[PDB]
Amino acid sequence: METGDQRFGDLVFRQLAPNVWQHTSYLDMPGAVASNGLIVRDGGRVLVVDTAWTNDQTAQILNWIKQEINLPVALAVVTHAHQDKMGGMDALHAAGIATYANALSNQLAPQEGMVAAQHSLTFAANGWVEPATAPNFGPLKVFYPGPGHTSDNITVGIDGTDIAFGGCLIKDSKAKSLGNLGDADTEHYAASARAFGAAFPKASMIVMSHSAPDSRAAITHTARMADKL
Ligand SMILES: [Cl-]
Ligand SMILES: [Cl-]
Ligand SMILES: [Cl-]
Ligand SMILES: [Cl-]
Ligand SMILES: [Zn+2]
Ligand SMILES: [Zn+2]
Repeated sequence: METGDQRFGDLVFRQLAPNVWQHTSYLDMPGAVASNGLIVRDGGRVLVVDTAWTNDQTAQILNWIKQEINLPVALAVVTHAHQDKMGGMDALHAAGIATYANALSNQLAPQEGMVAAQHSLTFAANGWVEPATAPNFGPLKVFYPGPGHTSDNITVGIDGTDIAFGGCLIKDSKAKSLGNLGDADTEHYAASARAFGAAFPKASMIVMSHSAPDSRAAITHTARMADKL
């Protein structure tokens, strides 16, 4: 934790920009494993990227938003069908928040014992989201970079900031490994990491699932590790 970080229950929140916060929840393994997502203010509403590991943690995220921002959550986008990104879907739905995910994530979620988002995003051949499937997304720019950490992983740039969110695709610049590769596409991983970089070429702060925000060297280090697969 750095000066400025707010502890809220077992969750941590860090302001990254005037309208952007990182939310961090932890899965105790019998050490603790962090998972990061984003909260974005867009005028009189809030937008959320990824849930926490569990429903209770995700409800705590909503409680923090209520206390610190006091604006309604318009929608949440979840970036692939693993527990750290969709483990709290039920809490979003109980709150009446519209949820969005890659159509493939929604198709895979039941096979991971999880609940699909209520709306499906689809993507063009170059990876950009089809606009009709992402209505009223404000500053969220959703990009599917290709298979990598999983076949369904998506990424999100925040328009009007220098922030882009790589999810579990991107590792930090001093990472020793690519994290969990159990569902990974080792053939296409490097190209997908680089496609993420090319989609958001002016983002200087890269946010990822399991490390603190890093420079663009997170993207290049990840791609270089993936070259070795
Ligand atoms: Cl700031
Ligand atoms: Cl296209
Ligand atoms: Cl990972
Ligand atoms: Cl950009
Ligand atoms: Zn994952
Ligand atoms: Zn992950």
